[PDB]
Amino acid sequence: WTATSGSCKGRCFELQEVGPPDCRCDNLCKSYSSCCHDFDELCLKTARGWECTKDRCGEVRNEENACHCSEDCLSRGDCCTNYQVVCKGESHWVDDDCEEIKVPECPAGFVRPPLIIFSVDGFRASYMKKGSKVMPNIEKLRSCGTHAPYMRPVYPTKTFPNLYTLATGLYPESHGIVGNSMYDPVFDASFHLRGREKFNHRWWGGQPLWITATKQGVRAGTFFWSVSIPHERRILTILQWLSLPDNERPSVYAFYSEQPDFSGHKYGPFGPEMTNPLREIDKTVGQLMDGLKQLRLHRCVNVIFVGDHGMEDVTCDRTEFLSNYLTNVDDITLVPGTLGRIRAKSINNSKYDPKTIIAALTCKKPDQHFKPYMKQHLPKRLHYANNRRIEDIHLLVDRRWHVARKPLDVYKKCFFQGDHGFDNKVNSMQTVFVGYGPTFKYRTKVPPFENIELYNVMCDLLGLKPAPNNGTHGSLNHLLRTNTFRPTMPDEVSRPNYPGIMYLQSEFDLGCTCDDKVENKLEELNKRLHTKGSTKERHLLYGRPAVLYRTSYDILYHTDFESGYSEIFLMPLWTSYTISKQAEVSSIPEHLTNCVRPDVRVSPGFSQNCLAYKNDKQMSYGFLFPPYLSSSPEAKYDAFLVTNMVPMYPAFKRVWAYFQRVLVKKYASERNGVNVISGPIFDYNYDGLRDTEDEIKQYVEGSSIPVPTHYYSIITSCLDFTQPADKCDGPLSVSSFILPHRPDNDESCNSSEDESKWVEELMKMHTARVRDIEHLTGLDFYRKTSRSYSEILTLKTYLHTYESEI
Ligand SMILES: *[C@@H]1O[C@H](CO)[C@@H](O[C@@H]2O[C@H](CO)[C@@H](O[C@@H]3O[C@H](CO[C@H]4O[C@H](CO)[C@@H](O)[C@H](O[C@H]5O[C@H](CO)[C@@H](O)[C@H](O)[C@@H]5O[C@H]5O[C@H](CO)[C@@H](O)[C@H](O)[C@@H]5O)[C@@H]4O)[C@@H](O)[C@H](O[C@H]4O[C@H](CO)[C@@H](O)[C@H](O)[C@@H]4O[C@H]4O[C@H](CO)[C@@H](O)[C@H](O)[C@@H]4O)[C@@H]3O)[C@H](O)[C@H]2NC(C)=O)[C@H](O)[C@H]1NC(C)=O
Ligand SMILES: COc1cc(C(=O)N2C[C@@H]3CN(C(=O)c4ccc5[nH]nnc5c4)C[C@H]3C2)cc2ccccc12
Ligand SMILES: [Ca+2]
Ligand SMILES: [Ca+2]
Ligand code: NA
Ligand code: NA
Ligand SMILES: [Zn+2]
Repeated sequence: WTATSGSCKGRCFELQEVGPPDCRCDNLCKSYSSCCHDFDELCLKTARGWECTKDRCGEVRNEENACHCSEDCLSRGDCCTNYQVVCKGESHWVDDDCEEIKVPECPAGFVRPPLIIFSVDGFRASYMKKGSKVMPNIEKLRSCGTHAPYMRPVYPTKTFPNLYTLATGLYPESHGIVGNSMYDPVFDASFHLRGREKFNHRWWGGQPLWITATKQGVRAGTFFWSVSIPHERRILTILQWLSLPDNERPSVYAFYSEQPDFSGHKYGPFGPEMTNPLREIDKTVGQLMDGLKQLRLHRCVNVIFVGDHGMEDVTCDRTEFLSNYLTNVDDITLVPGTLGRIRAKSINNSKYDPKTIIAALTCKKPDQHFKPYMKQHLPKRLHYANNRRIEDIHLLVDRRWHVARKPLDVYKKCFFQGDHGFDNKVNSMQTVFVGYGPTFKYRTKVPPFENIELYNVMCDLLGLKPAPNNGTHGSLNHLLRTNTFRPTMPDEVSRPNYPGIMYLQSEFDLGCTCDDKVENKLEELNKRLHTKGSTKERHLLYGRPAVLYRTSYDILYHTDFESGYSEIFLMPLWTSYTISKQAEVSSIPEHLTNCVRPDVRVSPGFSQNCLAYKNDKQMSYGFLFPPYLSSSPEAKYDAFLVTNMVPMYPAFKRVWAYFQRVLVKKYASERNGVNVISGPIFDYNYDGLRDTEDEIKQYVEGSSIPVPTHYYSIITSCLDFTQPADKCDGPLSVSSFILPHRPDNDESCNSSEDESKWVEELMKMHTARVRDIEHLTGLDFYRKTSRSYSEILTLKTYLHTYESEI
């Protein structure tokens, strides 16, 4: 119930929200069907439009007008945004030359530069270049301020997940808004675009910017706008709030535009109908900047122009139907479109089996345009699994396509020509970032970055302490003139042991054999030097990784590689080695095919054993430092140490062996040497975080050897590739991956072919940030470089995407 008989007189767009049954006058009252009877008359005035004209200048104030051109309007804070241009001979902001804002130039009473977020739905990154001719205001913000060529959204590349990620710094799996449509099985409740459930606070997790600000005593404008409020009125409302007395005035504001997304869905991303929406958004930017200029705030406010995601060409004819795959199509519920999420239609049906559903959906048609995954098998870079609202079965849909349950869903629900939601590395899904103001840099281009990083920066811009989030605070310091956040490196928690030779060969009963008993002070002293770390500077280029949790581990040195060996997990946490451009690949000699060698520095009790692999009929083993890349025949024997062995399914060994034999050398050729750090990852509860020993669900049969869920590699070289990786004077270049350790290659439909036709494709799909590996391992990399810590944080957030030019 709402008693709509109260009044909005003097309460229009009030900031404090009033609770039922008292009638509301705030910018969301329309969405709640709760506005006071006179809200339209008083608060949504439209008389005489949005622009001053010559004849209105110095008019007698008429309170019915949408905005004013009378002499008193400046002091009332309610002139039309072009008032000073029409009536007082001023220029439009867009017409003024760009001049560096070296310091904030703020009116008295302003405690800090205000922040205005200008968010645009479906604004695809390439619109900045492709639409530049029809967006002069936006082009001026972009060229004069700080801009990225694009900003990466979160998966899924849907509206609410991305807007709320912008507001929180969190991945969707953590904030809880995991799609535009959701079912929560604990609440037994459904979230939809239409209706009232979506307003219940239980859906919205984390701590959004407006709450962070309020808790720390920084006032916020309301971020949300009911669709029926015209954009011109939203801008006038923001400008009016900015004229409030100091103690009442918010410091942070958001404007939201439904365009260009609305038209993009109808016309496709580059339909000729798209020019007009782009013009109109630019005009709105112009209105804001003109109004800021009137308030003398155009060189005081920080403005962020940011989109939520892009837009791809998608039409009804490019739809895959599950009814062409599944016999049991009425036993499932599908969330459809540019991603698929499948669950059982009834929880009372015990003939439901996810394994048979996945199998019926796997490589069934030659050009199949989606791929099924159990959620824990999705690329870890999507961070899309750790929430009960994410269904166990997920369909990753190719760009330009939809998935639907049955054909009748698509015609009895072509209308649309655009959609979004696809994998967040897809070029068409990329969106925009521009920052303009005293706190941002002048005429500066920054590399692409992820939208999870912005919350921390917005907190920095407002002097706020961010709530715990998924940005890496300091990684975006290069966007900022001042207010940088200067983080310290985390302290190492566990210090390593440095074991010498402590065990005789006969103490080991591992069931391993090696033809190594074939045999000199010239060469013997030298081998001893290698075991004490004499080649370490070559192979450990950026310091040893720090272990940020409590554990027991040993540093092991060798001619060709160094490792951090876990006595708890019985294998390395990391293995580090450098491969120069000149390095040569060799084979595993015939006599060494099955060679495994006890490591006399490490006790039998903290070693793996070969018998466990002999007896586990599903599990084989691989090596972290590859024997193929040994520096000499004699050095090769180190690669067969039991302390360099890791458990691998035969199907995974196909992938790993090709990476090690073919790709590492290829990367060293192309990049002028590479440094590689490889290791295992254990994430059995798919939370993106390192498992403790008691979370491990699978062991090599009969043994305490844990089976990794994933294997990573971090591949570093010199950004200036005229310098070799091991003698780099400046910035670094990195690419990394987190490969799923799976017992089949069902993910790769072409896997019966030679590895040259499918392995690198798999690896590209599983590209990762160094930071993603940090979370999954509790390790901290790049501890000893010549680079600034902020630069290193940016390097750690880098993702190599393998997409072509934007
Ligand atoms: C991205 O950044 C984020 C934020 O920093 C990281 O997420 C954090 O990770 C922490 C570890 O996973 C986690 O810490 C836990 O907090 C528990 C208390 O949680 C409540 O309070 C916080 C603080 O206000 C709040 O934010 C939480 O909000 C979550 O939950 C509600 C839903 O109920 C949602 O509205 C909201 O979206 C959010 O959900 C997300 O996180 C939860 C986990 O909290 C998931 O379940 C969801 O799927 C979703 O992803 C909560 O309201 C605290 O109870 C935990 O402590 C347990 O475990 C430790 C182990 O050491 C132990 O000491 C305790 O005893 C306790 O164990 C007991 O419970 C167990 C399980 O029931 C049981 O098995 C035991 O036997 C014990 O009885 C824990 O400390 C923190 O909450 C989240 N924060 C957020 C916002 O998500 C995230 O990791 C980052 N991602 C990456 C990849 O780096
Ligand atoms: C918390 O959510 C936030 C909300 C808002 C806000 O007013 N709205 C209201 C709009 C309603 N709406 C759609 O009807 C819609 C739009 C595009 C689509 N494509 N496909 N389906 C789609 C459905 C999108 C909502 C956004 C602003 C924020 C601004 C900053 C941060 C968070 C915001
Ligand atoms: Ca959107
Ligand atoms: Ca985990
Ligand atoms: Na085996
Ligand atoms: Na296959
Ligand atoms: Zn949309």
